Amino acid sequence: DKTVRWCAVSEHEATKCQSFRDHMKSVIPSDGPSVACVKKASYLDCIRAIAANEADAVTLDAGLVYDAYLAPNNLKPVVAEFYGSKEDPQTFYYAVAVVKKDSGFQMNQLRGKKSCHTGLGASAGWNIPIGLLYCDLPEPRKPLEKAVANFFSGSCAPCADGTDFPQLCQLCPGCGCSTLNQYFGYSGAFKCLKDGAGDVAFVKHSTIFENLANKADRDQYELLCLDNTRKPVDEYKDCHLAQVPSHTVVARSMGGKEDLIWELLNQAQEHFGKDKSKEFQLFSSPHGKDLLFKDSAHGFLKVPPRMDAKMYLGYEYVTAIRNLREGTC
Ligand SMILES: [Fe+3]
Ligand SMILES: [K+]
Repeated sequence: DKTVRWCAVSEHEATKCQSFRDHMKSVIPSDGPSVACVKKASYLDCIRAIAANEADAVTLDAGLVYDAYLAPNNLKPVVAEFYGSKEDPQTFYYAVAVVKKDSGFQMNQLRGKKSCHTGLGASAGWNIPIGLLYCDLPEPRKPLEKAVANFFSGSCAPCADGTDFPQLCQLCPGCGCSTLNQYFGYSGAFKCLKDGAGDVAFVKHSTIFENLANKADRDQYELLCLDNTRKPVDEYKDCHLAQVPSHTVVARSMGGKEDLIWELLNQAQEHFGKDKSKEFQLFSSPHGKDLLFKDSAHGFLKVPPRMDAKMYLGYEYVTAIRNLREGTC
């Protein structure tokens, strides 16, 4: 069934990808689907490679999946991740704003604070939180990047150009767009909050649970709700900024090997899915969190035939992005 050149971003993913290829080869029959690893510096390069036919697949955050659709790459979502459980799969998750208990400020008081973002253009770490604070931001608001750097008093927005918007890398100099940046991603934005570099971390509802196994430690943290109040991390369903589409694997539209990508992932979630193997795991890793696929994922679901990004993502979230990228006050 040929090979799916998987795009790994940086060395940790590269390692897990190499492990993914070995283990798959050790079980799936010589005729089945195999995996190859193409290592890139950022998801941006991953998107260029796939569109150039030097790679075939990569998993992306909804917001990045939207971007991958715009020309001249026009990549399509082919396999989505689902969370929660296999019995009740959820193809969405909750963006939340985590903070340290007794920090003393609600949502309408973020101005002047320090922000820890998962990454620029990501749903929970950027599109959702910045969309909601769009008008609180100082004018001019365009370019957005600079208005955000001005609203807060120091941030970490991975993938942002540190040369044009220095304050966006104040909490993580260089704004590295990969695990090389320790404050990159969910658990990265959380560590930025925990080490005390920032005051708030825009991540997902499961992030803190992936980092603090003891409730005692977690009680020293809270969520900022939309009604300008705070609630425990356990109460995200009623204290989140928004609900968003699940991360999804994207591929080319022509000669995209979507059937093979899915066949590879479906067989892979049976062999190495949640609690399935003692040799290898798809949704966890000894080299780091959320490498290739997010840790909170429980499996995969095949995206309907020929579906494009707009359709998959859905109108509500597409609008949310269009509004943030346009919108007025
Ligand atoms: Fe995300
Ligand atoms: K500022």
